[PDB]
Amino acid sequence: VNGTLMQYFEWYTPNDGQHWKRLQNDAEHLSDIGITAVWIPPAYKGLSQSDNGYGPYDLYDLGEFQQKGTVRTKYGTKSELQDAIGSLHSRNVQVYGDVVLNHKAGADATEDVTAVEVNPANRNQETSEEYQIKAWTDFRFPGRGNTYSDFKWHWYHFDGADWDESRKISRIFKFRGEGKAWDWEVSSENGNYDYLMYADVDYDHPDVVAETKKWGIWYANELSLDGFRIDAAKHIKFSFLRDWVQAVRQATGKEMFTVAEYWQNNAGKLENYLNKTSFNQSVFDVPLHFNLQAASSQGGGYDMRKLLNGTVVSKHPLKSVTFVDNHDTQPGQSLESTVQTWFKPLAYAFILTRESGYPQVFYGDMYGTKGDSQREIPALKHKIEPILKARKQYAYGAQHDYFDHHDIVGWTREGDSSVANSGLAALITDGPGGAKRMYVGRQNAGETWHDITGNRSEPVVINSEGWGEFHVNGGSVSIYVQR
Ligand SMILES: OC[C@H]1O[C@H](O[C@H]2[C@H](O)[C@@H](O)[C@@H](O[C@H]3[C@H](O)[C@@H](O)[C@@H](O)O[C@@H]3CO)O[C@@H]2CO)[C@H](O)[C@@H](O)[C@@H]1O
Ligand SMILES: [Ca+2]
Ligand SMILES: [Ca+2]
Ligand SMILES: [Ca+2]
Ligand SMILES: [Ca+2]
Ligand code: NA
Repeated sequence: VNGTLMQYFEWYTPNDGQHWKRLQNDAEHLSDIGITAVWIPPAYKGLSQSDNGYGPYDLYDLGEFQQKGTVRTKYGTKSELQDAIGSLHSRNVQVYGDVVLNHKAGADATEDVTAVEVNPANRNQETSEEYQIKAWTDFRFPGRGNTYSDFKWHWYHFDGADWDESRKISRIFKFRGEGKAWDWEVSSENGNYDYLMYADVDYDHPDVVAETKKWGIWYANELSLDGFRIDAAKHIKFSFLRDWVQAVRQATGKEMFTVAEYWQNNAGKLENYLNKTSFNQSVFDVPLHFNLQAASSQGGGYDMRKLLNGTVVSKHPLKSVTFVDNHDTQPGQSLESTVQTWFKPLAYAFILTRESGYPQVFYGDMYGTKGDSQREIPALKHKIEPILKARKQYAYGAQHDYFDHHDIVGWTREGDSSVANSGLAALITDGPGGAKRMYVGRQNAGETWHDITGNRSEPVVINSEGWGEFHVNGGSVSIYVQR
C-alpha cells in the first residue's frame, strides 16, 4: 500500500485543549481514507498555554505539570494524547512527533552574561566590544521538579540570545565563555545561521548533547512514537542531528522514520544536508512547493513542462517528502506562499498519484484554516478524498510521463497484478482543456475507464494496444480508472 502522511494541525487550531480528543475521534476516518502516518504538533509545554509549541519551555512536560499557569498544553493533557495515539495504533496508523531542539523560550529568570553583538547579515562578524547583559536563560521547571530528569539550564548551555533585559534592547548577542562559538556545520546564509530566535542551544556542549539524546529516547518511549519531524534543521549542527537520530534508533530498535524541515528553495543545499547526514533522513521538498505555487499564480503562463526542474524529488526520490502547503505557507504566516485554490486539486493529484516521493496532506487544506484574513483556505476535503482514493487503490505499477505541452501534462500508472483493477491516467492543465493520447499498458486493453474526480462524465475506452485518448477541462484535473 502507498503510504500517505497527514499533518494534523494548522496555525489557527483553537486553544480549547481538545485537539488530542479531536485526533482520537478522527482515527477511524483517517485510516479509512488511506492515511498511514500522522505528524502531530509539538506536544510539550510552551512559553504560554496558547503557544503552538515552537517556543518550547520544557520538553519533559507533555501536559501533566502545573507550569506557565496551566497543566495542559494548547492541545490537551498527556493522558489525552496517549489515548489518541492508542486509537491510531489500533488502526495501523503511525505517529510522528514534532521535535523542536534549536532553542528554548520562557525562562524562569534572567542571569548576568558577558556578550558581544554580531552583524545580523554576517554572524561571524562581531560588531561591539564585550559587555554585560541580563538574558533569559535560567530554566528551573518549578512545577516538574526532578521528575524524569534533574537537568537544569543556564546561560552556559546556550550560544546566544536576542534580548537584554537590562537595557531593554533587541540585538543578536553571542555569549562569551569557555570555547563559545556559533555551531558548525549549519546553513551558511547570513555567514552562519546557527542563531534564529530565543535562547540558542549550544550543541558544542557535551552535557547538552548527552541530555538531548536522553530526552529523545525518553520521548519516543513515553509516547510510543514511530518517527520524527525535525524543526528548523538548517539552524542546528548537522552532524549532531545525524547522531541524535541514530542514538534514538539504536536504543529503541525501531526504524524511526525521520523528515527534516530544511527551509531553502535550492536543491543543491538540500543535497548538501542529505550528504552531511549520511542519507539517514528525508527532507521536505521545498523547491517543489515553490514550483507548484508559481504555476498556480501565473494564470496559465507557466510552462507546465518544467514542474520537476530543480526539485529534490527528481534527484533523490526516496528521501523527499512532498507537500502542497503547511502551517508556515498558509495565509498570514511567516512563509506565506499559498497554492491558489483553483490549482490545489491539481497539485494534490501531482503528489498523490506519481510514483516518487512520500506525500503529505495538509489539515488546513482538508478542513479549512481559521485565521482572520479574507483569503483563508476553504475546506477542500470533498475534492481531495477522491484523489486519496486514487492513491490508495489505483496508483500502482509502471509510470509513463507526458510532460510535452506548456499547459496540458499527464502521466499514467499501468497497475499491478496484485492490486485488482489498479492503474490510472491523470491529466492536469494550468490553462484551456484538451486531450492527450497516453499509454496505460496492453494488459488493460478493452477496459472502460472513468474520471474518479467526477469533473468529466464521459468514459474512455482503452484500445487494443493499451492506449486511450483522455480529456481534461480548463484549469482542471481528471483521473481515469477502471469503471
Ligand atoms: O502503518 C502503515 C505502514 O507503516 C509502515 O510503513 C512506513 C515505512 O516503514 C516508512 O519507511 C515510510 O515509507 C516511506 C519511505 O521511507 C520513503 O523513502 C518513500 O519511499 O515513501 C515511503 C512511503 O510510501 O512510511 C510508511 C508509512 O507511511 C509499515 O512498513 C507498513 O507495513 C504499514 O502498513
Ligand atoms: Ca556553540
Ligand atoms: Ca541554532
Ligand atoms: Ca501553461
Ligand atoms: Ca485493468
Ligand atoms: Na548553537
